[PDB]
Amino acid sequence: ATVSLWETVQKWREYRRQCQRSLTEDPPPATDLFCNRTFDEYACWPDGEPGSFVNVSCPWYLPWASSVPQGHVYRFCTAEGLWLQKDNSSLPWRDLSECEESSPEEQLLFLYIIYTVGYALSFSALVIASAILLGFRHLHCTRNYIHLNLFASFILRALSVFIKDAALKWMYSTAAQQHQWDGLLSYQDSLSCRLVFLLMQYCVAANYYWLLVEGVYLYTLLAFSVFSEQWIFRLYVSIGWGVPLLFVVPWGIVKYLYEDEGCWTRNSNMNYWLIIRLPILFAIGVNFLIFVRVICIVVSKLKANLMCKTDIKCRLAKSTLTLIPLLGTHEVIFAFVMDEHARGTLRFIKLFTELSFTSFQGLMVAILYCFVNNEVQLEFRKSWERWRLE
Ligand SMILES: N#Cc1ccc(COc2cccc(C3CCN(Cc4nc5ccc(C(=O)O)cc5n4C[C@@H]4CCO4)CC3)n2)c(F)c1
Repeated sequence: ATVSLWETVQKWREYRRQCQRSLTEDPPPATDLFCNRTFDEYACWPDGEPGSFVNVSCPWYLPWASSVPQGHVYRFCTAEGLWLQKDNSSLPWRDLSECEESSPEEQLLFLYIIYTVGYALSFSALVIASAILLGFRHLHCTRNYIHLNLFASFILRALSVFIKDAALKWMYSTAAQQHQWDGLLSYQDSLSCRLVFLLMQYCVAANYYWLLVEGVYLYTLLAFSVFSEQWIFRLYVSIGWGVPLLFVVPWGIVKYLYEDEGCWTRNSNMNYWLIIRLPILFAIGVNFLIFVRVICIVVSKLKANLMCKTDIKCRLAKSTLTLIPLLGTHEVIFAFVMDEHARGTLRFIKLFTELSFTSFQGLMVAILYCFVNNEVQLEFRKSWERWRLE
């Protein structure tokens, strides 16, 4: 199994709660002059009779606490009833030598750097592409409207991941000592974390639905449904931007009401998470069906003409490589390779690898459908010919 600082802090939470409960639930000694019990971010020492040490077993939240489960952290208090002071008047003396001791933290830090650079290339490419597709009035179709909505979806997704990773600065605090673990959990179980992480869940689902809209619109062009345009366009924008709210807010309400701690991370024994991951899988499967049907149409269309041995293969390969970015069909590979029962560091390493590869779908789309496009080059040439005369 894989453990990291995440699991250590999660165990520390339970240890602190348990020791804090036993701190008051423990009956006080009848005699006096005793040394006062406490919990000082490392272990919960009990009352100690004066003139001798206190022998607490090694805390069990430590990653190495199982190798030697008989070491004792040693502390001494004076026979007058005072914890022994260390030199230079610091925290009371305690002996720690008994129990004491690439990695997933560095791994996660590198996957994070590649993913931020990619989502930051995709953001730049798509903002320039949206500007170009909005500037010229000759590029106003309905398919271009769908493209602009898709680009807006990608930009919103890439802006949400930056807000999650710079709200909580986990990329500096991955080497935190004991005295900072309260400030991590305190921020975790707050409301700002919950809302910043629920916004990300909606911006991730809108992005899959605006790729189901692309697929369905292409299919309805090729399956000859020429229904009333205004009804069709309003229906498409609706299914794009407002269907997520049909499975996000039920999840966002059950998690709010029924959970006491945490920042809406996957629950241990329950399975509340299916309200978000079930429709995403549904949309991925449907878009895969649309992809295979459209390829089945294109292959016959180019088989109908007169072509050599290698030109059909070249054209089919080029068409497929052009269509995988728009319909997001690489997700079906990613959905199979992801374990949906892993929690913690295992889950955070599987998810970040997908996000490193699927972070530059937005640059790929913006370069395939706004820069190597024929008509955009044509419009640039037309505008430069006129500006030549002044
Ligand atoms: N308590 C606590 C604590 C413990 C350790 C550290 C620092 O060390 C370590 C070690 C391993 C991994 C990590 C980071 C790994 C990930 N991020 C934040 C984060 N991105 C997420 C994306 C998707 C999901 C998901 O479920 O889909 C959930 C996501 N989560 C976890 C929670 C959920 C909102 O944020 C949290 C930390 N950090 C600390 F900063 C805080």
